[PDB]
Amino acid sequence: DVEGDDCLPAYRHLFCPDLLRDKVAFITGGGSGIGFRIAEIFMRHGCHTVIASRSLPRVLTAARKLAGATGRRCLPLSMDVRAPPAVMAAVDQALKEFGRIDILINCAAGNFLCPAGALSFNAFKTVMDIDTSGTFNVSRVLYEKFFRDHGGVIVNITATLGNRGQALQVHAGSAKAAVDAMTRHLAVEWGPQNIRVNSLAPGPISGTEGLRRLGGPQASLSTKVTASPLQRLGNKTEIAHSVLYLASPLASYVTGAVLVADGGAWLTFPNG
Amino acid sequence: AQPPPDVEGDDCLPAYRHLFCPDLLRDKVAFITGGGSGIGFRIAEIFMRHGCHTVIASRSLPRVLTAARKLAGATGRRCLPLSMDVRAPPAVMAAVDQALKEFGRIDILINCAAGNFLCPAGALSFNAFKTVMDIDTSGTFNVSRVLYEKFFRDHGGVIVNITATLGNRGQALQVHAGSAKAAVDAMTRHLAVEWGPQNIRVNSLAPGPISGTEGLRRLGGPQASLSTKVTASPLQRLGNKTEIAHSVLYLASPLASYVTGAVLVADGGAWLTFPN
Amino acid sequence: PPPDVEGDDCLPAYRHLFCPDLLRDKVAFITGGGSGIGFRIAEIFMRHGCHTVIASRSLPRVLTAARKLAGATGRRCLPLSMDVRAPPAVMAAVDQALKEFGRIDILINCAAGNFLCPAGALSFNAFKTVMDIDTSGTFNVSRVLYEKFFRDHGGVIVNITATLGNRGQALQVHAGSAKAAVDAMTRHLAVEWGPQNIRVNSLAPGPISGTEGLRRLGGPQASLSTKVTASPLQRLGNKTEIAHSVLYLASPLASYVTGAVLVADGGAWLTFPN
Amino acid sequence: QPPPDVEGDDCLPAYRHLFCPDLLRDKVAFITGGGSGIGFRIAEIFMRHGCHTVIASRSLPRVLTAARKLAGATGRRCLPLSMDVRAPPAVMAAVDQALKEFGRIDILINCAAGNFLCPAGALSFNAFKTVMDIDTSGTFNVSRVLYEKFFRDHGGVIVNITATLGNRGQALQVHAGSAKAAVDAMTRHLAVEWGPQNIRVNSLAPGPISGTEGLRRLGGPQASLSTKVTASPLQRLGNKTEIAHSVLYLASPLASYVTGAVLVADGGAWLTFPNG
Ligand SMILES: CCCCCC(=O)SCCNC(=O)CCNC(=O)[C@H](O)C(C)(C)COP(=O)(O)OP(=O)(O)OC[C@H]1O[C@@H](n2cnc3c(N)ncnc32)[C@H](O)[C@@H]1OP(=O)(O)O
Ligand SMILES: CCCCCC(=O)SCCNC(=O)CCNC(=O)[C@H](O)C(C)(C)COP(=O)(O)OP(=O)(O)OC[C@H]1O[C@@H](n2cnc3c(N)ncnc32)[C@H](O)[C@@H]1OP(=O)(O)O
Ligand SMILES: CCCCCC(=O)SCCNC(=O)CCNC(=O)[C@H](O)C(C)(C)COP(=O)(O)OP(=O)(O)OC[C@H]1O[C@@H](n2cnc3c(N)ncnc32)[C@H](O)[C@@H]1OP(=O)(O)O
Ligand SMILES: CCCCCC(=O)SCCNC(=O)CCNC(=O)[C@H](O)C(C)(C)COP(=O)(O)OP(=O)(O)OC[C@H]1O[C@@H](n2cnc3c(N)ncnc32)[C@H](O)[C@@H]1OP(=O)(O)O
Ligand SMILES: NC(=O)c1ccc[n+]([C@@H]2O[C@H](COP(=O)([O-])OP(=O)(O)OC[C@H]3O[C@@H](n4cnc5c(N)ncnc54)[C@H](OP(=O)(O)O)[C@@H]3O)[C@@H](O)[C@H]2O)c1
Ligand SMILES: NC(=O)c1ccc[n+]([C@@H]2O[C@H](COP(=O)([O-])OP(=O)(O)OC[C@H]3O[C@@H](n4cnc5c(N)ncnc54)[C@H](OP(=O)(O)O)[C@@H]3O)[C@@H](O)[C@H]2O)c1
Ligand SMILES: NC(=O)c1ccc[n+]([C@@H]2O[C@H](COP(=O)([O-])OP(=O)(O)OC[C@H]3O[C@@H](n4cnc5c(N)ncnc54)[C@H](OP(=O)(O)O)[C@@H]3O)[C@@H](O)[C@H]2O)c1
Ligand SMILES: NC(=O)c1ccc[n+]([C@@H]2O[C@H](COP(=O)([O-])OP(=O)(O)OC[C@H]3O[C@@H](n4cnc5c(N)ncnc54)[C@H](OP(=O)(O)O)[C@@H]3O)[C@@H](O)[C@H]2O)c1
Repeated sequence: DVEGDDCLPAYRHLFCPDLLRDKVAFITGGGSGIGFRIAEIFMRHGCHTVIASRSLPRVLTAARKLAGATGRRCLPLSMDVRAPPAVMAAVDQALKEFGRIDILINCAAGNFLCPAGALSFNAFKTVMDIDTSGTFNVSRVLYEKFFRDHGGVIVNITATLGNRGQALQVHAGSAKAAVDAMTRHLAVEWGPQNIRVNSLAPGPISGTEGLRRLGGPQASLSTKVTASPLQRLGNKTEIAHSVLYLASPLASYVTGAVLVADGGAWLTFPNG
Repeated sequence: AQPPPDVEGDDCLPAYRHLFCPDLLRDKVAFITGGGSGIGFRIAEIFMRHGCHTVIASRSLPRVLTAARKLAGATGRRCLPLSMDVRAPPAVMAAVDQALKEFGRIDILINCAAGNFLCPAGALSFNAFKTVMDIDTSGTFNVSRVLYEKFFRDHGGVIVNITATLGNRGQALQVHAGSAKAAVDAMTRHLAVEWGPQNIRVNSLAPGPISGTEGLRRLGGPQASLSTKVTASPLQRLGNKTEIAHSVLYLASPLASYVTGAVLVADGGAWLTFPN
Repeated sequence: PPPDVEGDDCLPAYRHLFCPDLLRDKVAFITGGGSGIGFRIAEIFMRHGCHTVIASRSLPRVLTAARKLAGATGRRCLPLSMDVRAPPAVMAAVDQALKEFGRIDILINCAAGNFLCPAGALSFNAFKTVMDIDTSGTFNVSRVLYEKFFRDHGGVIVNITATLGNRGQALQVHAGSAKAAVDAMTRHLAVEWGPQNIRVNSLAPGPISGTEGLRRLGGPQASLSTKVTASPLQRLGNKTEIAHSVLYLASPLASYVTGAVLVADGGAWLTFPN
Repeated sequence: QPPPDVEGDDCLPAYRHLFCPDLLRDKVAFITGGGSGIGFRIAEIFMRHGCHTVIASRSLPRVLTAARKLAGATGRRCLPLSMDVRAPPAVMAAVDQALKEFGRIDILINCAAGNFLCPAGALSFNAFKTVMDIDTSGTFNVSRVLYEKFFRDHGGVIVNITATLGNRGQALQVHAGSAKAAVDAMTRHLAVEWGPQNIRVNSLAPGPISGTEGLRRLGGPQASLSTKVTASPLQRLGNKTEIAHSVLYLASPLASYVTGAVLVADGGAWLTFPNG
C-alpha cells in the first residue's frame, strides 16, 4: 500500500484483471483515503470509475492519478451527498459519459472525536446527514436513474463503532449502524430488481484521514494495535480487495450482508 | 394467558391491579416525549400509577393538554403538558427548564417521540427519509443531550429509548424507520458507555405490533392479512400498550439497577416470524 | 444497589419493589439453585410467594440450601439431586417436583460449568463437557419440562447465559460457545412453544460478586478491579440484582416478552478487555 | 445469472476463472465433509486454484468416489480419509497422515455437519447432543488438532461453514441452530486467541443451496419451497459453486485482513424466509 492518496507503484493480481472489464463504478469519496484505493483497485480490474465528493480540486487531482496509473477512465465530479439535485446532476453526467453504471460504492462520510456530552445538536445531525441520508440519497438516485431498470450492485462502507458504543463516537456509530440496517432494507426491496446491497466495515486503516483524525496519539495506538488479533493496522489495498469481492460476480449470491474486515479489532480494542 | 387490561384510545384504564409496588417510583419525575398519545400516553399513566409525576412533551399543545387532564385525574399525580419539537434544540431547552422549574428534579427520560409510515424505498423522497431520521434519531439525541447538560450529568438519571425491531431483518416499506431506530439502538450503547460514570443508565425497549396505537393504525396494513401474521406469531396476539409500559417501567426503575447499554425486545417474538 | 451477601446464605432483610404476591403459590424449578446466582434466584422468588425446587448434582449442596431458603422465607423448597446431562435423573426429578407440588410454573436453567483455559490447551473432553452441561443440559431439562407439564399447561423458561461469545472472550472458547448456543435455543423454543403459552427468554449476567463464577474466572484481584472500575457502572453486579431481572422475565410483568436476550451486566461487555 | 453448478457430487464439466488460477498455488486444504454437497464443490474449486486437498468424513466409499473425480478433473492431488470429527484419536491420525503425505496444511474448512427436521418436543436429548457433537465439538476437535499439529507453528486459515438458523430460531431446527450459533461464537474466540500465531478464522453461513443433502432433507415440499424461494430477495436458491467462491475468498490472500467475521451468503434468504 501507499500512505498518501497516490496509486501503487506495482500490483500483483489475485483476482483476474478482467474481473470488472468495461464496468462503471460510481464511488462517493473516491478522491482520498479508502475510496481512492478502491477506485484504483477497481480500475486495475478493468473498471472505469466516477469519483464524486464536494471538493472539485480533490477529485480532479485524484482522477488524473487514477487514469495515469491504470489506463482506465476516471470521471471526477463535485457533489455533496446531502444535495439531491447535485447527486442527480452527477449521475446524469456519468450516464451520459459512460452509458451505464454497474456498481455504487457509498464511501463518503465524516467523523471526528468528541464526547457525547460536548457534541452539539448540529454536529450530531451533520454526521447523520452525510453518512446516513447521503447514502440513502445516492442509492435512491442510482435506483431511479439506472439500477431499477438494469440491476446493479451497492457496497456501503460502514464501521464497527456502534457494536460496543465506542466512546467519543456516538455520531459516527449511530449513523453507521443506520447504514447497516439500510443495507438489509434495500437488499430486501431491490433484490427483485437484480440489485445486491452489502456493507463492508473496515477496521483501523493506515494512510487515511480516518486514522489520522481518530487514531489518537502514536504510543496509545501501537499498544491497542499490538494487542489486536492480527497485531497490525489494515491497509487501503486490503479493504479495496474486500470491497472488490462484494461488488463482483464472485459475490453473486451475497446480499443483505455486513462483512467485517478489521483484523478482529472490534473484538479487542479498548473502550471507555 | 391474559394480558393486563388496556383501552384502545388515549384514555386511562378504568381499573388497575399492581404487580410492581405502587411506590416503585414514589415522587420521582419522568420526562416523556410523545406522552400525549399511544404507547407514550400509557407509559405516562403506568408511571403515575407507581407514584411518579410526569412531563409530557410533543408538538401539539391541544394533544398534551387533553392527555395531561386525563392523566392527573385518573392517578392523583401531577402531569405537566409541554409543546416542544424534539428537532428544535431551543424548544427542548426551554421545555426542560420549565419542567425543572415546576418540579425541581427530573429522574427519568423516556424517548418515545417518532414518526413513521409505509413507503417503498424506491418511492421514498429524500426529505421523507431525512425527516424520520431527524425526529427519531436526532430528536432522541437532542433530548438526551439537553437532559444531560441541565440535570443528569450532575445528578444521575435513567434513559429509556423506545425503538423497534424493523432493521433486524430489513422490513419492507420501512427503510427510514428501521434505519432511524437502529441508530438509536447504537446510541443506547454509546451513551451507556460515556454516561455510566455519571450514574446514568441508558437502555432501549423495542415493541412488537401494539393494539390501540397510531403505529398499528398506520403500519399494520389490512385487518385480515394482519390477523394472519399475528396468529402465526409465537404468542398469537398483538401486544398491548400496558404490557409495553411494564417493560419500560422495569428498565426505568431500581429493579434494573444493573441494566445499562441493553436492548430489550418486547414483541411476543413477532420479529422472529412476521413476514417480510 | 440492593444488598447481597457473599455466601450461599439468605439476606438478613429485603426491600420489596415487586409486590410480595407477584408469584403467590407458583412453583419454580431451578437448576443450580443450591449455590451462587441460582440460590439467590430461589430466595428472591420465595420472597414473592413462590415455592421452589432446586436441583443440581450434589444432594449435600441442595439440602443445606433448601433448609436455609425455607427458614428465611416461610415458603417451601424441595432439594433434588439431578445431573442435567442425564435424562433418567431429569425425568425422575421433575416427577418428584410434580408429586410434591402438583405444578411447575417456571423453569430457570442456571446450571453450568466453567473455568479459564486457553483454546490451544483445552482438551476435547473439556470442551465437550462444557457444551454438555450448559447447552445439551439446558435443552434436556427444558424438553422434559415441556413433555411433563408445560406442553399442556403453559409455563415460563429463563435461561441464564453470558456475553462471552459476543466478542469471543479469551480463555473462554468452551463457555462462550455453549452460552451462544443457549441464546439461539431461546429463540427456537420461543417460536415452537409460544403457541402452547410458554415464554422463553435468556438473561445474560455480567461479573457478579459472591459467586463461584467470579472466584474462578475473575482473575487476580488487582487486574479485576481495574477492568471493573473502567466499566460503565464501575462496579460488580450482585446476585440480588440478577435475581430481580430473572424475576422480571419469569413474571406476568413480562407477559409480552419472549425469544429475547436480556443483558444485565452494567455494560461490562462493551468495555472489558479481551 | 450465477456461475454454473452440477446437482450431484460431480465436478463442473467446464469452468471460467474469476480468481487467478494460482490463487492457492501449492497450498494444502484439509476439508471435513469434503466428499459430498457443498464440501465436494469447495474441494474442486480450491483444486482449480492450485490447491491440493484432503477430504475427511465417516463413509469411505464417499471420499473414495470423490477423490477420484476431483483429481481427474483438476490435475491436483486429493487424499481421501475415513474420519469421525467426534473421535480425537481418529482426527489426530488423519491429520498425521495428511502431514506425512503433503508436508504441510495451509487451510482447514470445517464443513462436516448433520441435520434433519424435527420439532423440539419430539427431539430427544441424544438427538440434540448428536448434532452438537458433530457440528460444534467436531469443529473444535479438528481446529484444536490442526492447531497443535501445524497451525500453531506455521500459521493457517480456517473457515467454518455455519448457517443462519439460530438468528430467528427457525422452527424444527433447534439442534442445528444451537450448534451453528456455538460455531459462529467459536470463530470469534479462535480468531482472538490464534490471530497472534498468524491464523485467521471466519465463518461462512450459506443459504438454501441446490444440489445438496441439506436442501433435500430440510427444504420440504417443492411447491412450498418454490414459494419461499420466489419471495426471497434474489428470488432463487444459491448453488454450490457460489458458496465455494465465498469460501475461497475467505480462505485466500484476498481476505488477509479478515478474521473473527461471519460472511452470510444466502441471497438474503434469512431476511424473508417464513418461520412457520
Ligand atoms: C474510524 C472512522 C470511521 C467513521 C467515519 C470516518 O472515519 S470519515 C473519515 C474521517 N474523515 C472525515 O471526516 C473527512 C470529512 N469530514 C468533514 O468534512 C468534517 O469533519 C465534518 C463531518 C464536520 C464536516 O462537515 P461540514 O462542513 O458539513 O460541517 P461543519 O464543519 O460546518 O460542522 C458541522 C458541525 O459539526 C461540529 N464539529 C465539526 N468538527 C467537530 C469536532 N472535531 N468536534 C466536535 N464538533 C465538531 C461543528 O462545530 C458544527 O457544529 P456547530 O454548528 O454546533 O458548531
Ligand atoms: C413495528 C412497527 C413500528 C412503528 C413505529 C413508529 O416508528 S411511529 C408510530 C407511528 N406514528 C406516527 O406518528 C408516525 C409519525 N407521524 C408522521 O407522519 C410524522 O408526523 C412525520 C413522520 C411525517 C413527520 O411529519 P412532518 O410534519 O415533520 O413532515 P411532513 O408532513 O412535512 O413530511 C416530511 C416528508 O415526508 C413525506 N411523507 C409523509 N408521509 C408520507 C407517506 N405516508 N408516504 C410517503 N412519504 C411521506 C412528505 O411528503 C415529506 O416529503 P416531501 O418533502 O418529499 O414532500
Ligand atoms: C463472565 C461469564 C462467566 C460465567 C461462569 C459460568 O459460566 S459457571 C462458572 C462457575 N461455576 C462452575 O463451573 C461450577 C461447576 N463446575 C464444574 O463442575 C466443573 O469445573 C466442570 C465444568 C469441569 C464440570 O465437571 P465434570 O465432572 O463433568 O468434568 P470433569 O471433572 O471430568 O472435567 C471434564 C474435562 O474438563 C477439563 N477441565 C476441568 N477443569 C479445567 C480447568 N480449570 N482447565 C482446563 N481444563 C479443565 C478436565 O481436565 C476434563 O478433561 P480431560 O478429560 O481431557 O482431562
Ligand atoms: C435455511 C438454512 C439451513 C441450515 C442448514 C444446515 O445446517 S443442514 C446441512 C446438513 N445436512 C445433512 O447432510 C445431514 C446428514 N447427517 C446424518 O448423519 C444424520 O442425520 C445424523 C446427524 C443424525 C446422523 O448421525 P448418527 O448416525 O451419529 O446418529 P443416529 O441415527 O445414531 O441418531 C442419533 C440420535 O438422533 C436421533 N435422530 C436422528 N435423526 C432423527 C430425525 N430425523 N428425527 C428425530 N430424531 C432423530 C436418533 O434417534 C438418535 O437418538 P435416540 O438415541 O433418542 O434414538
Ligand atoms: N480510515 C479508517 O480507519 C476507517 C475505519 C472505518 C470506516 N471508515 C470509513 O471509510 C470511508 C473513508 O474513510 P477515510 O478514512 O478513507 O476518510 P477520507 O479519505 O476523509 O474519506 C471520506 C471522503 O468523504 C468525502 N465526503 C465527505 N463528506 C462528503 C459530502 N457531504 N458529500 C460528498 N462527499 C463527501 C470526502 O471528500 P470531500 O471532502 O471532497 O467531500 C472524502 O473523500 C468512510 O466511509 C469511513 O467512515 C474508515
Ligand atoms: N405502535 C406500535 O406497534 C409500535 C411498534 C414499534 C415501535 N413503536 C414505537 O412506539 C413509540 C410510540 O408510537 P405509537 O404507535 O404509540 O404512535 P404515536 O401515538 O403516533 O406516538 C408518537 C408520538 O410522537 C410525537 N411526535 C412525533 N413527532 C414529534 C416531534 N418532532 N417532536 C415531538 N414529538 C413528536 C407525537 O405527538 P405530536 O404529534 O403531538 O408531536 C406522538 O404523541 C414510537 O417511538 C414508535 O416508533 C410503536
Ligand atoms: N458469576 C458470574 O459472574 C456469572 C457471569 C455470567 C454468567 N453466569 C452464569 O450464572 C450461573 C450460575 O453461576 P455461578 O457463578 O453462580 O456458579 P455456581 O454457584 O457454581 O453455580 C453453578 C451451579 O450449577 C450446578 N451444576 C453444575 N454442573 C451441573 C450438572 N451437570 N447438573 C446439574 N447441576 C449442575 C452446580 O451445582 P452441583 O455442583 O451441585 O451440580 C452449581 O450450583 C451459570 O449459568 C453461569 O454460567 C455467572
Ligand atoms: N445445503 C444447504 O442448503 C445448507 C445450508 C446451510 C448450511 N449448510 C451447511 O453446509 C455444510 C455441507 O452440507 P450439505 O447440505 O452439503 O450436506 P452433506 O453433503 O451431507 O455434507 C455434510 C458432510 O458431513 C460429513 N459428516 C457428517 N458427520 C460427520 C462426522 N461425524 N465426521 C466426519 N464427517 C461427517 C458427511 O459425510 P459422512 O456421512 O461420510 O461422514 C457429509 O460429507 C454443512 O455444514 C451444513 O451445515 C448447508
